[PDB]
Amino acid sequence: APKAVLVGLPGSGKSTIGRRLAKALGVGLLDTDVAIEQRTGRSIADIFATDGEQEFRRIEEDVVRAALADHDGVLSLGGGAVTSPGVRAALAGHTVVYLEISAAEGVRRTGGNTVRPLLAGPDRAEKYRALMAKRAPLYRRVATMRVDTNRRNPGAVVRHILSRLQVPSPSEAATLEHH
Ligand SMILES: Nc1ncnc2c1ncn2[C@@H]1O[C@H](COP(=O)(O)OP(=O)(O)O)[C@@H](O)[C@H]1O
Ligand SMILES: [Cl-]
Repeated sequence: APKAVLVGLPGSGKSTIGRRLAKALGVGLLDTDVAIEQRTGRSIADIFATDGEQEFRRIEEDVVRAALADHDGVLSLGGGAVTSPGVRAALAGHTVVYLEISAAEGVRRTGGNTVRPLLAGPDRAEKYRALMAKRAPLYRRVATMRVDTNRRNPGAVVRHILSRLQVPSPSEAATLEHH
């Protein structure tokens, strides 16, 4: 089972923290969006367009369940995986690290806001706020550790997670005595 499953909004650091945490632990890194494309030979966009969001979520859930069973390192989850009740069920018992971010920081870290085509319509920042409103309660539900990334740099985020993921060695005493 994974040492940590990372969840959070776009820009929260799933890729950056995934890589740095996996490096610090000396473990493998799997990202579920990448794994979907690798397992299907279809792009994420193509699956959504052709099959619809529900079938995307079906394929995603199967990939997530496989990774939770088979992967021993760091796993990062696609943003929408937690919308599936079956993914939330599958996660229970795992170490699930929710990388928290504000809307303004998430917008900044994903390339900034956009032009607002109509005064009466949304911009990117508003769409992001909506995503946050729908997703954040689900990440809070599934989490076993929550880490604020707004004012911690990646190294500080990784140190914070590491400090809460420690594994005592049952062979510690014998290693001092000999090994
Ligand atoms: N804790 C952090 N502090 C500052 N910048 C960060 C932090 N985490 C990620 N970033 C930056 O934000 C951007 C998006 O990070 P990324 O890891 O791609 O997010 P995600 O995979 O969750 O969308 C990258 O430019 C990355 O360097
Ligand atoms: Cl800290």
